[PDB]
Formats: sequence, C-alpha cells, structure tokens
Amino acid sequence: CTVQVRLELGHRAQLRKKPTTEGFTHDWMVFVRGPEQCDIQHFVEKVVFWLHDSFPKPRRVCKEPPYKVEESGYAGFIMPIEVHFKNKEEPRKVCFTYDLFLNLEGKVNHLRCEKLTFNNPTTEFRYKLLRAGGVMV
Repeated sequence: CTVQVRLELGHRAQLRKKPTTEGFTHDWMVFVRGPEQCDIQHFVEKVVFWLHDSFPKPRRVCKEPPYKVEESGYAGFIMPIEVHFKNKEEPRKVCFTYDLFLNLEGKVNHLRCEKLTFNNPTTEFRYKLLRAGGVMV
C-alpha cells in the first residue's frame, strides 16, 4: 500500500507603489496549498515558515488554512518550510528549503509542485490522504 499526494509551494511578490517607513520595497506572500480542489488540511496539522532573523517572530506557524505568510521587505532569502502531518507514526513531517526571490523591476508569480509518498499509511491516516486528493499505487 502506497499513497502519493501533491503539495504546491509558491509565492507572489510585487514592487510597492511607494515603500514603507523602513524602506521596504516589496510586498510578498508565500503559501502551501493543495492542487485545484484538494484541501490538504485533511492530513496537514500545521505549516512552519522559518523567516529570516530581521523579522519579528521568525518562526511563523499556521495551524489551519490558508497556510501562508504575508510580509514586506527589501530582499529575497532562503527559507525552510516544514509541513507537519496529522499522523501518529513516522514520518510526521517533511521539510523543503524554499527560495523566496524578488523581482526588483516588477512582479513575481512562482509555483512549485512537490509529490509526497507515504509507504503503508494506517487506516485513519490513509483517508486523510485520500480525502485530500491522494492516490494509491
């Protein structure tokens, strides 16, 4: 028994008409979502976004959708992202290192698809997966 499920990581970034008081030139938003008509909440406990030091409260947690962070700033950066599962056995989470890159001349619309694979899920975990659009192989 093996179920595969699809995650979408992505971000949008726009240059601001006029900057902020601190000289923040960009507004951006980073997210974890399922593909069209898949609610990943059925198996995702929470998403952890590890923001850069310069941010107040760098460890940003979303326990329910939308799994997202919206901030402003002047520069892009590398960002660890952790997706925790509603799962009482290993693996209980997965990590990606996300590059939030900015366009200094305009907008950025970026999407990135990751396919998780669960070998021999339990009876209760296996729907959480199938409820969320999972597929058996």
